[PDB]
Amino acid sequence: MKLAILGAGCYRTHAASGITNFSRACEVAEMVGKPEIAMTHSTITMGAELKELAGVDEVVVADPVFDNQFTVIDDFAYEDVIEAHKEDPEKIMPQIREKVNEVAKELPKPPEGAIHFTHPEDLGFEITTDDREAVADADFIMTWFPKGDMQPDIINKFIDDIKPGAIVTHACTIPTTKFYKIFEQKHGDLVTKPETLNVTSYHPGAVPEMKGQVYIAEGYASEDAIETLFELGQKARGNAYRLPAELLGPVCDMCSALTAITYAGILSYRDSVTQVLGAPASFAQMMAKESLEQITALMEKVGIDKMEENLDPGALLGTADSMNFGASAEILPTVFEILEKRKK
Amino acid sequence: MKLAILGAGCYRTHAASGITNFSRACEVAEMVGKPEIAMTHSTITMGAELKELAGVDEVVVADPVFDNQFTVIDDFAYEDVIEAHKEDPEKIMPQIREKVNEVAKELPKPPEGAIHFTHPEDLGFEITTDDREAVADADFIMTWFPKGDMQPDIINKFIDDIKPGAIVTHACTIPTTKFYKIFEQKHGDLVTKPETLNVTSYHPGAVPEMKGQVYIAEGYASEDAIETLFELGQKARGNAYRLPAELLGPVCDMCSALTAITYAGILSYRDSVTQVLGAPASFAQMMAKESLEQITALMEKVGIDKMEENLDPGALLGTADSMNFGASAEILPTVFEILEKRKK
Repeated sequence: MKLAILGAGCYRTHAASGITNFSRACEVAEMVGKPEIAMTHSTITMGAELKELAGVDEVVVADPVFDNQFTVIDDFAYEDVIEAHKEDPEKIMPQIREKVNEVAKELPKPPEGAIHFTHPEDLGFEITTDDREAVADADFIMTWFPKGDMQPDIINKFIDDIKPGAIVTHACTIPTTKFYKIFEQKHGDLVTKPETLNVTSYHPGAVPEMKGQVYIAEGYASEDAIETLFELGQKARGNAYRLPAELLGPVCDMCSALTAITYAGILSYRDSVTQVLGAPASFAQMMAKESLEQITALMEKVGIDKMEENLDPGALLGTADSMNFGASAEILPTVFEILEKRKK
Repeated sequence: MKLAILGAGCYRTHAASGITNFSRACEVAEMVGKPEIAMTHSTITMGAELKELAGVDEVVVADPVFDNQFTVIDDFAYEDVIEAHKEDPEKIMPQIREKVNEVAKELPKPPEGAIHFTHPEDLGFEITTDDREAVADADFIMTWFPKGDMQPDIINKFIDDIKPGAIVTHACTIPTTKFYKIFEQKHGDLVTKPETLNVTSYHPGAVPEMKGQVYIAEGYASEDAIETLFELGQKARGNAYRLPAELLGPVCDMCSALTAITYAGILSYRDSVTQVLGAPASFAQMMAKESLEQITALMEKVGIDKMEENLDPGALLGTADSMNFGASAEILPTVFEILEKRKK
């Protein structure tokens, strides 16, 4: 199956963040004993995984940057990086970052400049400048395009070259429904039938070189297409998650912390109800619905910053404490610590 | 002013639950040196507070139960109760539950049979059997009616006797909107003028005799009417919380645990965003809304019992960890242990 990767990505914002490392990239590099996989990033990391771990032998990378200022930082040896990542990545990341921040200071933004440490070339990938030729006959198209208004412009350039049935993916720079509407703009043509395309995500939920995980949005691709990506992703990335398109941002964006907290609440609360009060799940659901809609409606009504003025966080200490049993007892005591600090 | 207490309560369901005690009732007994207050429950405990701590000079309790099987269990001297509660309430509570449970297996439900340990008469309370008489010129009507479709029937008897602008309250046996709608049914009358009534709540959020707290629903009363009820509750119950009626159930009922967990989540999450990222509150609220709504939409779509089949609880571990800072650091590590356990 031919994989066309569209967008090689740039490292600058990984370095500038100050909190990324190469720990996944190092893990695969060792699995397959190819040290140069160790400092791959973004789409190049995920491409090595697909080729080396998931039997995907035909990989093309396309990016206009290859014919511009594609810069390869050779200052650091693969081996020292692998070595450092066994005990503490921080023995080496500070200087990797400084070196990149310095190169990035003067270097144009991607599609004109991009910063890597290992050429995709060196991993047996076809490299090209022409998106149209990359996608010709491609069964899996991985897009990795910049945020905002350029994505439809990038995409309409090659859309009619995408073979019917293809799997076409996006990552963190666009929401799925926005990505989908681009292909939708082209429904009606009978020569291409983009209506047959399987649109979804291959979202790392983090810089891929740091973490083995991928997030696959459901709602637009076929069952078969997402089962296919999920197997491929499990294998290549180590950890795959198949979830509805409408939870992609809630799970992957910086609201993830609130999503995690409240999903934990829900599961804990549900269990303490079913398992210790013997109720059917619908009883727990009904209560949970009202509780979630009402706290949410309060936040919308007065402002997130003004909730305490309207509902004294201490109001909950005298009622919820008698629910402090079963699964809920895992979370409730920490919650009590927070509300007690915060009361009027 | 005049407080009309409508319903004396029965102890049987407090005993039957096996988790209540008299620890508030005891507290106020010692604050005013009347040991007989130690073994009040329900509406009688709260009436002692408003008379003896808030300076409510005049109290009527109405209940058809007084002309029937109003049984005062005299077995236990207030003194062993008071003493027991100073150290450990469980040294005595079990035999009290035993005695109540016994004499309650055979005794008619309330309005026909009711169990108490101190007669309202001994507290210098006016006792009556006629609601209409109890409410004449009463400024604060505290209702304490059974759950179900008798509440309208009960209220439709004295509705035309309630003086204009009166405070009218409810507790755990009816939601405020449902309470309101009963008075609604008379909103045409020029003589009654029920349009002028200040409908709210005086909800304990637990058995009154165990905890000093009250919960006051906003939305139907005037601002001054809720203000003055708040002052009274403050002094009478020890802790008062005034909140929107839409939140009464989410806060006081079985779902309290979830409302607590998620409210904690919201506050920590917001704080970490404004104080650490330096973004306006509106940014956090925008994120929080999508997160709350989507996780709730999911529960509703697949069933609270099937969520994990659709969104792997481990999906949140590789994304939410990057939000582990500021106030969210107080709660996220606990959340991580819960998700970790439940992951597919």
